[PDB]
Amino acid sequence: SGAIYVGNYRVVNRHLATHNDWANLVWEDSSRDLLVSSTTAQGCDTIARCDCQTGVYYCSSRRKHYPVSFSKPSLIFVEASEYYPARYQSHLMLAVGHSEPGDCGGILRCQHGVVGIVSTGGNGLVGFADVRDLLWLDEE
Ligand SMILES: NC(=O)[C@H]1CCCN(C(=O)C2(c3ccoc3)CCC2)C1
Ligand SMILES: [Zn+2]
Repeated sequence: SGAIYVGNYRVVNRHLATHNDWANLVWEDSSRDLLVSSTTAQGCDTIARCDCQTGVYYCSSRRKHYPVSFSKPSLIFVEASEYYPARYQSHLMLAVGHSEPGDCGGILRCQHGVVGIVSTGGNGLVGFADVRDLLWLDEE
């Protein structure tokens, strides 16, 4: 579980979005596993605007933050799960690390701010849904 809180926006994994999120929808993309809903109160997360490939992510299944090197956002095959059929997920970055069901929503951060959130796992890899291209998160 986990979310990003920036301005009047809440960014969560689309597959974990609640009834309150769909009832206050701003934007969603199934191919990216992202959903953004509106909030009443202003958030304090800063979204990174950079091309960093090293950062630190939170792993809830270990109660630990791990420093990782991660790949550039790309179209990557993700196996079928209870949430999506087998498909290419876009804007996804991989790192070598631990990610289990329950870890989605953990933040990945670099020196510039929030880079993305955990979206995939297994086989000793962790995948993060990038949010650095969503420039509109910083305005209105
Ligand atoms: N974005 C997606 O399509 C993911 C939806 C949730 C399940 N996905 C995973 O990668 C798995 C996982 C392991 C750790 O966290 C998640 C489930 C076993 C691997 C795929
Ligand atoms: Zn950065």
